Amino acid sequence: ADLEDNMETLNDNLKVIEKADNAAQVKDALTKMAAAAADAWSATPPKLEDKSPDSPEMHDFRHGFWILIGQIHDALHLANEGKVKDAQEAAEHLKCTCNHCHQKYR
Amino acid sequence: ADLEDNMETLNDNLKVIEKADNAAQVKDALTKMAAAAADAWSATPPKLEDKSPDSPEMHDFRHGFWILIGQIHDALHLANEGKVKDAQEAAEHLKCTCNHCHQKYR
Amino acid sequence: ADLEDNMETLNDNLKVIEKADNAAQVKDALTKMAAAAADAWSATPPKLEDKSPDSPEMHDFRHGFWILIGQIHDALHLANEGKVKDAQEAAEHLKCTCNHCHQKYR
Amino acid sequence: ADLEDNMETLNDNLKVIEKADNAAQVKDALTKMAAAAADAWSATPPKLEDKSPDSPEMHDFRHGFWILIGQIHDALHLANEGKVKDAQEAAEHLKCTCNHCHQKYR
Ligand code: HEC
Ligand code: HEC
Ligand code: HEC
Ligand code: HEC
Ligand SMILES: [Cl-]
Ligand SMILES: [Cl-]
Ligand SMILES: [Cl-]
Ligand SMILES: [Cl-]
Ligand SMILES: [Cl-]
Ligand SMILES: [Cl-]
Ligand SMILES: [Cl-]
Ligand SMILES: [Cl-]
Ligand SMILES: [Cl-]
Ligand SMILES: [Cl-]
Ligand SMILES: [Cl-]
Ligand SMILES: [Cl-]
Ligand SMILES: [Zn+2]
Ligand SMILES: [Zn+2]
Ligand SMILES: [Zn+2]
Ligand SMILES: [Zn+2]
Ligand SMILES: [Zn+2]
Ligand SMILES: [Zn+2]
Ligand SMILES: [Zn+2]
Ligand SMILES: [Zn+2]
Repeated sequence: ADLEDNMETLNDNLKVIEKADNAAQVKDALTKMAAAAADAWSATPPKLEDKSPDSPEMHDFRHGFWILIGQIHDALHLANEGKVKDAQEAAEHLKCTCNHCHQKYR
Repeated sequence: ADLEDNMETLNDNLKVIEKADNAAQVKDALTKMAAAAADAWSATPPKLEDKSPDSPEMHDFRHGFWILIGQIHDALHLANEGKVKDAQEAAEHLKCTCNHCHQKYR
Repeated sequence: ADLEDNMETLNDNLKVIEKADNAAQVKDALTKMAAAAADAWSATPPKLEDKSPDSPEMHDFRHGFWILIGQIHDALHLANEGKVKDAQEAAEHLKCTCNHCHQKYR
Repeated sequence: ADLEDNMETLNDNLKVIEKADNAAQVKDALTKMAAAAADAWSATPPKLEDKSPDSPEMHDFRHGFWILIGQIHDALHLANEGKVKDAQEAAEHLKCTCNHCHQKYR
């Protein structure tokens, strides 16, 4: 899918984790996020179209998605060990990877 | 020194790193931050006075300061290897430890 | 492929990185390692056959492979930025994930 | 104290954590280790006497001690939350910082 599509899958799903009553609402949401950042890894932002697919500025942009995946990964372990509030908090710490990518490439 | 004193040493010094023209302005600033978070480690917040000095909520609050110190530490290595922009960016990533402590204990 | 097959793909390829004269010998090798640990993630060790596929002892065993993948990942960035010795060193730091899995599950 | 003194405080205390029956034997030991690596931070190895106190090879050697301190730090939190086996395991993962310093500077 489209990048904006991915980003709007991430954002609308983080709200969901935040106002969640259910573990399986967090767990579900984080999986869609994981799959959206997986898709978004192989994707070129407006601000780096002119930069090479081997650009360091493109490596770093993709590794922002690599970090987000791992952060989401450890969040999914916590939801699966029953720690629903811990998970939501892991989920809230996503936003700093989110903003790191935005400030530097949006 | 007082906690608010420390926090207002941190904040007013992060602005300084952000609008900095000099390496030694970043390097200087980060050292005052380091020393302010060092002081603030041994300090009780309003919201945990009633909680024990061995409280897990007090351990975690102090370990927020432990993380910030290390983050500031790696920022000082970068300023000392000449990487002034890298440093400022390390400095900008402080804000997520900052907000993590605030959301949960301010 | 088989687990032992994977492990013997990892080991024989780490020797290769260590006595390497070429960047593309490190880079090549690390990719086979990456693919071998990817395969080995979805695999059951002798010592946990009786433990559930949702066992915490099986989660942790799989997350050992998750850590190794990321370690190998950052090793591949370094080989691709020209830092062939840095890479080999990243490669040498694999062995502690290697032994952590072995001591606890071999 | 002397570096060898520190190193022989670390080693003889890691054995102690490993064959420990008591939490306060782990907790005690890790504190002596912490204090020994604190001392050893401000210390020059034989192999870098000729290198500058601002050498990158001397920065990295000292930051090896910085990493070890944090590793020991998180080990002490676990001993203080009652997780005596977790602690011993944290303690066993020290050895890779230990060997990283040795291979490169002993
Ligand atoms: C890069 C590695 C990114 C990470 C990590 C995250 N985001 Fe992102 N985001 C990124 C870009 C390049 C853009 C701009 C898209 C455009 O072409 O305009 C965005 C944008 C958003 C948006 C707005 C979408 C739009 O219509 O402009 C949202 C709502 C958004 N991003 C959310 C978001 C969330 C919730 C993240 C983490 C959980 C996150 N982003 C990480 C690049 C990257
Ligand atoms: C805990 C581990 C904290 C970390 C890390 C940071 N801050 Fe903080 N901050 C903390 C508390 C408990 C408070 C409330 C103080 C009070 O008694 O009201 C604060 C407050 C601030 C403030 C406002 C001070 C005030 O007058 O209320 C600022 C400006 C501030 N903090 C800044 C700040 C910065 C810049 C940080 C990182 C670089 C940071 N804080 C981290 C607790 C903790
Ligand atoms: C688990 C998460 C592991 C990680 C990470 C690594 N290894 Fe491993 N290894 C693992 C198991 C369960 C076993 C036993 C296989 C058996 O059924 O006997 C092994 C074994 C090996 C072996 C020996 C293979 C054999 O014939 O017994 C080697 C040579 C080996 N492992 C190498 C290796 C290397 C080089 C690693 C990191 C780079 C590594 N392993 C990580 C489980 C896990
Ligand atoms: C550097 C950052 C180091 C870390 C981290 C650790 N060690 Fe070390 N160790 C270091 C040096 C430079 C030396 C050589 C001392 C000499 O002058 O010969 C050592 C040596 C040891 C020794 C042997 C002491 C001797 O008589 O030669 C031991 C037993 C030892 N180190 C143990 C040790 C342990 C247990 C560590 C982690 C828990 C560890 N070291 C880390 C430098 C560094
Ligand atoms: Cl991917
Ligand atoms: Cl990447
Ligand atoms: Cl899952
Ligand atoms: Cl301190
Ligand atoms: Cl702490
Ligand atoms: Cl300094
Ligand atoms: Cl996988
Ligand atoms: Cl996993
Ligand atoms: Cl690659
Ligand atoms: Cl120190
Ligand atoms: Cl250091
Ligand atoms: Cl202690
Ligand atoms: Zn990457
Ligand atoms: Zn950034
Ligand atoms: Zn701590
Ligand atoms: Zn938090
Ligand atoms: Zn995992
Ligand atoms: Zn282990
Ligand atoms: Zn350091
Ligand atoms: Zn090393």
